[PDB]
Amino acid sequence: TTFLIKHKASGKFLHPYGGSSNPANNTKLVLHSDIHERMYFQFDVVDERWGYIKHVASGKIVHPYGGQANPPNETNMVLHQDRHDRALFAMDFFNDNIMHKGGKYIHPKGGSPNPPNNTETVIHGDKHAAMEFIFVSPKNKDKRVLVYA
Amino acid sequence: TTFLIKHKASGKFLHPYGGSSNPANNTKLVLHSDIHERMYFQFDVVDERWGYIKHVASGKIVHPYGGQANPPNETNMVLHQDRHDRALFAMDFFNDNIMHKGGKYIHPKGGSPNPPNNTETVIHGDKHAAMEFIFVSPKNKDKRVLVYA
Ligand SMILES: N[C@@H]1[C@@H](O)[C@@H](O)[C@@H](CO)O[C@@H]1O
Ligand SMILES: N[C@@H]1[C@@H](O)[C@@H](O)[C@@H](CO)O[C@@H]1O
Ligand SMILES: N[C@@H]1[C@@H](O)[C@@H](O)[C@@H](CO)O[C@@H]1O
Ligand SMILES: N[C@@H]1[C@@H](O)[C@@H](O)[C@@H](CO)O[C@@H]1O
Ligand SMILES: N[C@@H]1[C@@H](O)[C@@H](O)[C@@H](CO)O[C@@H]1O
Ligand SMILES: N[C@@H]1[C@@H](O)[C@@H](O)[C@@H](CO)O[C@@H]1O
Repeated sequence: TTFLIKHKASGKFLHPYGGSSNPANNTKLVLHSDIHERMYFQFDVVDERWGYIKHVASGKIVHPYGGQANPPNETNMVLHQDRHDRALFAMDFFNDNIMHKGGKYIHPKGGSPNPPNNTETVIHGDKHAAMEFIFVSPKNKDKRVLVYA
Repeated sequence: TTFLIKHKASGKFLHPYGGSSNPANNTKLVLHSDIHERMYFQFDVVDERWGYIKHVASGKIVHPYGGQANPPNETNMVLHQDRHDRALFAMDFFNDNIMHKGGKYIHPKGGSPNPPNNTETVIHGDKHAAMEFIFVSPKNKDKRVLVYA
């Protein structure tokens, strides 16, 4: 299933910085209001809840920058071609968050519920309304879709 | 994906009472320690998180007894052939519970962490450790499997 990753508090979406159809490794992932094919994602299941968040246009996947098993708070989110266990995430569509295998979540940098376009995303352990994400249809940004298959 | 519905606190599983391959309509669902093909389930997705919990051997699904949209506390869980919105559940594999469309959960009747074999299951709104369920492989009762597949 193809979906948009929507920041629940702002309604902005996860994008590669610059919107490239083939972002370079380590391109940052930001929040931006626009919708287009280069901000479509899919989820590739690896092990029950755990899988890779794949940028459809490039085939690169979401990583914490540096690929640590336990990235510290404020580690930037990026795209990278590599597949390994430090690029594993769970798409928690019940609590509305995205959890890295090490236990921390994807956040807007600085914690704003209404961050401006091109706000970077980072790893952080905290849970609050401004780290919530929902996973929605490219054809209807208010309709949740099932990311697991 | 075929799975066992495992009561987390006790390790017992959801069964039709009597363990038939073809339980009659309105047969109660109970907890029981045995594993066999007549306690296998599948989940048929209807709308994103919402779907039918299907008894594989019979093709009947889990209902609140009487088919309420908002079943009261202590309403019995049963199997029934019918498919409708009052037999929709969500299999919350992050919080480890099974939520009915009306917002309440599947519980062992009385809320014991170690209910005896053949304890009835019911709807109840409370959340606690004795209403948690995990969804496991028929080949490995300790291995969680993805039910949304
Ligand atoms: N035109 C795009 C815009 O839609 C968005 O993807 C943005 C993300 O940084 O990059 C470009 O400016
Ligand atoms: N070794 C890793 C690489 O695989 C990737 O996770 C990358 C993501 O930034 O970080 C490191 O360079
Ligand atoms: N308090 C918030 C924290 O929860 C997290 O959102 C962080 C993300 O950078 O920003 C702030 O420190
Ligand atoms: N033999 C079965 C047992 O395995 C279990 O399914 C039980 C559930 O009530 O019914 C019968 O006793
Ligand atoms: N008419 C309903 C039937 O569809 C089913 O939900 C059943 C479940 O017990 O309750 C009622 O008979
Ligand atoms: N106190 C418990 C309640 O939380 C619920 O588990 C209920 C289920 O029947 O049993 C007991 O009343």
